[PDB]
Amino acid sequence: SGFRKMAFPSGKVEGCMVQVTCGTTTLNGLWLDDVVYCPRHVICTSEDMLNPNYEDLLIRKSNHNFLVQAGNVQLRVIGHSMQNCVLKLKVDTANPKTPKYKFVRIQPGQTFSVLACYNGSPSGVYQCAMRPNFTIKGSFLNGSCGSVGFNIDYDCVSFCYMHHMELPTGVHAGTDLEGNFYGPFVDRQTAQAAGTDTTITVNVLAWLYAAVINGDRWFLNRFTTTLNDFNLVAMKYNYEPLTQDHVDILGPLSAQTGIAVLDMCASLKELLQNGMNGRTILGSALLEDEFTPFDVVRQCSGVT
Amino acid sequence: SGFRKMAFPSGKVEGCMVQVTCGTTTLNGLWLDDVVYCPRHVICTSEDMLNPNYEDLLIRKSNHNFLVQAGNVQLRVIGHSMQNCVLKLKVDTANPKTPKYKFVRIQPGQTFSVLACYNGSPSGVYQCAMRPNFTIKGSFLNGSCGSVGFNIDYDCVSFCYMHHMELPTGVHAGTDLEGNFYGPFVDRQTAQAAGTDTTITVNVLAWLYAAVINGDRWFLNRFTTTLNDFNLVAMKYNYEPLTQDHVDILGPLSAQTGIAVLDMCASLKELLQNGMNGRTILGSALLEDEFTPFDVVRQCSGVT
Ligand SMILES: O=C(Cc1cccc(Cl)c1)Nc1cncc2ccccc12
Ligand SMILES: O=C(Cc1cccc(Cl)c1)Nc1cncc2ccccc12
Repeated sequence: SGFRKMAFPSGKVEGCMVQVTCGTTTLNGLWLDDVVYCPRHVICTSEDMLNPNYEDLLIRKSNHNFLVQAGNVQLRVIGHSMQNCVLKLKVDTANPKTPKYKFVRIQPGQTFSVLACYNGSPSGVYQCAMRPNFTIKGSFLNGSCGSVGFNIDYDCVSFCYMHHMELPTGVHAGTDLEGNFYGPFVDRQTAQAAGTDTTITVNVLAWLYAAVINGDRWFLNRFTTTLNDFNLVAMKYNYEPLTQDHVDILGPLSAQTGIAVLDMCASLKELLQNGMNGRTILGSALLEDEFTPFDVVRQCSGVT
Repeated sequence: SGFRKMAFPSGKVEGCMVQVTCGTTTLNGLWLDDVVYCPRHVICTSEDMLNPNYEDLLIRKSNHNFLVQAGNVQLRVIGHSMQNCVLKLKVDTANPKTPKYKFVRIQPGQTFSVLACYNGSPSGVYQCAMRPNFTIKGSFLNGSCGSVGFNIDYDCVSFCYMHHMELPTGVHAGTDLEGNFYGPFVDRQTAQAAGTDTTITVNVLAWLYAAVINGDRWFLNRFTTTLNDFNLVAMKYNYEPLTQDHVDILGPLSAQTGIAVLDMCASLKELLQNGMNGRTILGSALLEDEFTPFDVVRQCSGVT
């Protein structure tokens, strides 16, 4: 029993973290096989960041300008290339600690763990969701760039995020491991609109199922609703519209608890319309949307 | 910017996890140097758990009855001993992945990371506080026994908790690494009173300082209070009384923000008396007490 905002064990990713320095800028890099991946803005100074011409800034750099250090050991850089907003530094040594890995582009609403790093050294690990507007509400300071987000399936690390920037609003933006930003963001020091965000409805329903499994049942009611009716309420409260694909993913939790998905939607409907009334669910006084249906089942039934 | 319930990177602890089997019971063990530490109830069956005579149950076991497996490799057990509620299994091989480590007994109100494990395999990592009543509100299922709690100071792992039991209330109890339970708990399947719990006042104040640092300032007011006055309010709301030692630990956060500790107590006083008014602080709709003053500074200023 109990339900926590649990992250994947970070060991496999800690083994991949390196420090990358170019000029006077230092950030984190990800060393997988004989390649180190890092944000391309490692080649910028603060004067360059208003609107960098990355192709021109990179032409001024040679392999020997990229200093890569894995703890204490120095890596020899034998190639460099820019792919979208990431640099790929070919090194002469394959990382002996490279786990089995994949590069994936996650969908908005999915969750992942972040290993926050500074100077190539891991500082902490936390779990978060990719917002529907493609920002992440992380915890990052200057020098965290290059820290990565990931999921783990037994022995396989699926890397999904590399941290690049903090928007003036204090929320975070970054790329997949091919350097494509999630959302409309660009790697420039400009004010950039993050879209209207919404609450991840399928995750709130998953978390209500986790609450029932863990004994928090006070919000269950005598009602039911329809997808149509529920979606009018989702609209009013800035929740993602629920689809049959969401109801289908909630199937296992519905079977586990014996609570039909639309009956749980009627509980969510009443909580949106009436609030928590000074009560809590799984130690939260708000509706939590950072656990997917997969996360709840993994946490409540067990997977290593 | 941003503030998350951040855990320490778990890699150093993942390298120490093993599976321990005795008879038909399997749980997790911690392999440090040539010793494996695990809950002594690995020697019990379900018939034994109502009131085990641990000394007699252990006399029936020999070194060859304790099966220890580190991933795939089998460890040869050359000694066994019970110390309080833990078993220490001497193995013929020192763990090559033993980090620099210490065994510490944490105080109530302090925080630590938990690496939840099943069958010697890490499943996830989360941060939590040792409650003032010596329970932990973890997330654990059957087979999680032997999972450990820890803190990390650069390269040193200070192990503070080994998980033993889930109380009928769904909260968790365990021991320090010498096998002494935190709190009044005993390793028996009986209903056991956990004391009256309280909210960790110094941690709520630390988290209000983290909120101000991160831009959440709405709760700051024109008032101040005294330790005496604040403690009357702490009493009414089941908060730990604040002492000068707590005010002293909050010194760095007070200097960082320029907000005197007693002025922040007056903000906490008004939040206790008036509630959040449907507002949030650092994404929470309740007052958070799982971040110590050290955690806030480590997270807001940066340490690896
Ligand atoms: O935002 C950046 C640098 C940058 C600037 C403009 C564009 C790009 Cl691509 C990168 N760094 C930081 C990333 N996370 C958190 C931060 C917290 C405080 C200060 C900087 C922080
Ligand atoms: O409680 C125990 C076993 C036990 C019983 C009595 C006394 C002692 Cl010392 C140990 N296991 C579990 C530990 N955490 C979480 C659990 C969740 C579900 C089931 C068992 C769980």
